Amino acid sequence: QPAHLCFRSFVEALKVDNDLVEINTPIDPNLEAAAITRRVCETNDKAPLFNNLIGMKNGLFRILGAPGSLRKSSADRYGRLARHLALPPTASMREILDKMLSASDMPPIPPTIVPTGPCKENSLDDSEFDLTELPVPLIHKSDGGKYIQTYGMHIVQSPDGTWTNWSIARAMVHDKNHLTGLVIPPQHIWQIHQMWKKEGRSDVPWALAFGVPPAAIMASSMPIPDGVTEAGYVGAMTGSSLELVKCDTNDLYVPATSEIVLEGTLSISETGPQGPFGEMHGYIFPGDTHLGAKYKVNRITYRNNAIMPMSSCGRLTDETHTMIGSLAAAEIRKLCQQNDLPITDAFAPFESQVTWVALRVDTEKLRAMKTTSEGFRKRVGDVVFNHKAGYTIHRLVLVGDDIDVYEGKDVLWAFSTRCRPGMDETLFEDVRGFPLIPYMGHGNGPAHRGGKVVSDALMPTEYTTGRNWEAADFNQSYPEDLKQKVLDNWTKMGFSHHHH
Amino acid sequence: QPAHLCFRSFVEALKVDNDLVEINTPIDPNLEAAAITRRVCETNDKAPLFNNLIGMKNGLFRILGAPGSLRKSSADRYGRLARHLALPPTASMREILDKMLSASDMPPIPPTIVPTGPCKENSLDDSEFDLTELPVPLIHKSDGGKYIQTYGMHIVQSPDGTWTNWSIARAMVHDKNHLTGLVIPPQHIWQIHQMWKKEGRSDVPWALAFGVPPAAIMASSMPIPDGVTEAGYVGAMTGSSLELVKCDTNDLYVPATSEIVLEGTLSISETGPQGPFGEMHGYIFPGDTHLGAKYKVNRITYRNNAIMPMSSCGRLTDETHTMIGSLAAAEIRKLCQQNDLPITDAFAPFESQVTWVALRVDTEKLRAMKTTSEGFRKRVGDVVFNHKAGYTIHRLVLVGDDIDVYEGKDVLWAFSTRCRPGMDETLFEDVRGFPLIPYMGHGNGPAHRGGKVVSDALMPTEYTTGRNWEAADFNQSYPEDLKQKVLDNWTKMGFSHHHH
Ligand SMILES: Cc1cc2c3c(c1C)C(C)(C)C[C@@H](O)N3c1c(nc(O)[nH]c1=O)N2C[C@H](O)[C@H](O)[C@H](O)COP(=O)(O)O
Ligand SMILES: Cc1cc2c3c(c1C)C(C)(C)C[C@@H](O)N3c1c(nc(O)[nH]c1=O)N2C[C@H](O)[C@H](O)[C@H](O)COP(=O)(O)O
Ligand SMILES: [K+]
Ligand SMILES: [K+]
Ligand SMILES: [K+]
Ligand SMILES: [K+]
Ligand SMILES: [Mn+2]
Ligand SMILES: [Mn+2]
Repeated sequence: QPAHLCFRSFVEALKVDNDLVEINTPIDPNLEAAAITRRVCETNDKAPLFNNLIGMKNGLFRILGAPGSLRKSSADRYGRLARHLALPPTASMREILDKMLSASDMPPIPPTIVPTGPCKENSLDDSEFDLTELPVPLIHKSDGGKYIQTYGMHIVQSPDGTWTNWSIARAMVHDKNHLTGLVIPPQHIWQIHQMWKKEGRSDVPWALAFGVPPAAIMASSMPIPDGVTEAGYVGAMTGSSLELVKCDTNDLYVPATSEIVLEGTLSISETGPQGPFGEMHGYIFPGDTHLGAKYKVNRITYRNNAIMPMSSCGRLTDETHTMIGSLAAAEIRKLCQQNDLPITDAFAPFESQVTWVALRVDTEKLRAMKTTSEGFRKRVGDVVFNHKAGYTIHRLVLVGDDIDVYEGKDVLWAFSTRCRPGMDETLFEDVRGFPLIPYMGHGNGPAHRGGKVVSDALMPTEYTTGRNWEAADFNQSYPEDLKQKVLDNWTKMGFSHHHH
Repeated sequence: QPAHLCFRSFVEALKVDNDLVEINTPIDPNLEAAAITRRVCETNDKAPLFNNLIGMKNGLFRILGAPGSLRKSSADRYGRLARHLALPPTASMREILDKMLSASDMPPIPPTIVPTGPCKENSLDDSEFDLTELPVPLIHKSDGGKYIQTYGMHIVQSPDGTWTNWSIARAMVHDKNHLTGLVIPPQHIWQIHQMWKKEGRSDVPWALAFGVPPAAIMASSMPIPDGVTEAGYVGAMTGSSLELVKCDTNDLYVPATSEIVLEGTLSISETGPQGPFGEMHGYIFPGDTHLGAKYKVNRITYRNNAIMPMSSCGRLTDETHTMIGSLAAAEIRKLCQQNDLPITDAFAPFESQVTWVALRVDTEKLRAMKTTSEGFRKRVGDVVFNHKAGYTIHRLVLVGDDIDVYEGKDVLWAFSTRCRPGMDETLFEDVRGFPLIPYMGHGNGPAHRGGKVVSDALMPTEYTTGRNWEAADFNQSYPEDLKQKVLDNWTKMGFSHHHH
């Protein structure tokens, strides 16, 4: 099966890329596996595959860390991510995000049901597993539980059957047959749960599939629109219908090649302790446990020699930056264009801990609007900060055409030099805030409201007659033929490879 | 003579360091020398010494570019700067700034007058030079003149004789015997000029010395206090009295080993066109000429085989970042401590284009103050933004003890995650602004007022009971003995030098 359609094949691809380290000696899931993965993420090293996990029994489980993290070279920086999508490993971020957006103007390709698959090779009923006896990792020393769920996909369906959502949300082991996790507004798992709670009749049928098709986990991490079934979006993206097998204990469908599947219910009544967890902004608040959603597990099915993917998330750079930030930015780009805003590109700079999105403006179009900074900031912020795609983002930075928003040095330069603090910004206090950011949930103000800003790094003539400066840089301050002369004589004169 | 006391010796030191490239074939001062230097600065390469400058006659002049720019390795990143000060080339930024601050609590060591020096080896009177016939560089393609003065020191004295100031301010050739340049408030060259204009009787006696003692050019770039003679501060810093020779045509004193000296007057009445110039924030606005101060040159004296230092300034990283930003930050650190604020460290992040200063707070001291963010922000901003040392800085970022302010990734992380936009900030509109920043002089508001902010990236418990989080990073999320195990087994398992 192709790498983008089968996780097992994706792991092969990483090896074949010289982007895997297989570790075949015993590794402890209590902190050691996650510490190694954390180091990998902080240094852009090869992904670790832990083939000999202390506590692995009857096939459950090996771990792959850092599945969506960065490579060290500039030339294939995003290669892991490209390998989720059948793109060349040298793909740019623009190309990856365009691929993720491509299905937005296509007919869905609904999934195909097949009678069996590798995820049915082994099973454990409700008398044969205990989630506390599996080698679930402790990912950070202060975590409030062992977070089994950092890179699987939750599957839930609206009561009427018309929408089946796939998404990533964290969850940890509560006891032998339950998890607790985040289920928070405005996320689709929360929106579907609320539909079942209003109906009031039963718990939510649920599945959690680990080691799903890579193209599916990327859509799971993206805020595609309300009511859109991720399976059909992924089908259209990839050009092929995804093969799914029915769960044994409910009527949900899971990818046929899933490594591990949990089947059960998400309660409409019960909660349990959840967190704290070392999180995407780089923090953990030891002891900050709160009540979360509660999941009951009735069945486990799994591939022979099952592999659990794991995100050891925190400070730069891991899946919570490369996928949450970039995929939100992608959706925000499209949302702005559909609202007739002249945005060409969007990216969440890593340097902002993916709390900012930089929006590149087509300033010829802006000039034809005959508008001002106050009016345009307000219009952009109203569109983005009132939408779910803007949930995680607290600062929007508007930049003109000369800025590559995929280069954080250039975004920082523009922000620092073109946006006058206060005057060139509009604060938004009456929008939904992202409580996970420390300055929100652990800060001085309301955890769930406000704290957002549009920072205009467009210069005044970009609204009127056009850019009126040149950069004081090698590229812009010197004629072409001089520049080329310098470059051609560089090593000759005495001064100091693209792939590397 | 030691490198820190004699520019010629400093050039030797750079060679001996393998930090120089001598270029002995002809190089054009029209753009080529500056383009090569710009490339060096953008890549942290070796400093260029142009020994064969097209237009060099009778010893005037060779050029050294990038005298205070960065080296490529992390281990001696600041080595050029260390070589200005007799510090080891591996000195940290903290050590460099401490050296620059050391004289603030010492008695001055006044300069020593000597009868002659190398700067008297050659002379040109007022019938024998023409500034338009010297190989003055055109530094950026759109500059409004040839900027002879990018790394020399202006020398002016108060009418009463009690204060002699040394400072860097840009100047360009106006005609055969005049320069024009910036002389703007609150700079000391401007403050002294205003004293002569109020007296109204003559033009200001003036000298401009190029290739001065390196320790002197660093104090020239630092906002030491009003009324303090830089020569005596440098004397105390270095532990030795600087040797100075009288000018021939006025009673000012110049460093004995200066490479090139201009003697003349700074007018109290006349102006002339000045600028535009590619500047420290990375911009030039083609055609934005304004009236500047006008200098008359009556005499040139110079060393045999004179060398002119040059800053090809603009986008990162050059002298305008390493010296202006860092030395302002140093003075701001001291200013805050003298106002009883619990600041331990300050640095202007390069990523902010040296428009921000991050202030590290001693949070045990802050807790004993029993204060709040609003009150503390206001107090810090009032101290800094009302003082000349804060002139160039538009954003102050307060951070706690866990942040290394000399590491821009950590400042960015703290700012992005700990400061709630709006709520955790105080805007300052009734302070002097720095018009050079594009969003000020070319922006939407008053060029000379406002646009400043204090951003509090202290978390709430840092004011009360103490830090209540741990970072989700390798360092803080894992015990010591696990961390060391990981490191010790790193290359063994399969994963990937300090000097490099
Ligand atoms: C890639 C990725 C995404 C997420 C998460 C993680 C990873 C690796 C964890 C490591 C597990 C950490 C956790 O904070 N986490 C997470 C989460 N969204 C939440 O509601 N809850 C979460 O606990 N998202 C983000 C969501 O996946 C996206 O916001 C997506 O858009 C949701 O799908 P939908 O609601 O739009 O269908
Ligand atoms: C290191 C350095 C410093 C400065 C400059 C440059 C360099 C390389 C130029 C390349 C020439 C560019 C120019 O923008 N420039 C410059 C300038 N200050 C100005 O009033 N005018 C200027 O044109 N400073 C900063 C000042 O040197 C400091 O603010 C210093 O504090 C002043 O001394 P004082 O007034 O405190 O005695
Ligand atoms: K999704
Ligand atoms: K602006
Ligand atoms: K000075
Ligand atoms: K704060
Ligand atoms: Mn969805
Ligand atoms: Mn001074």
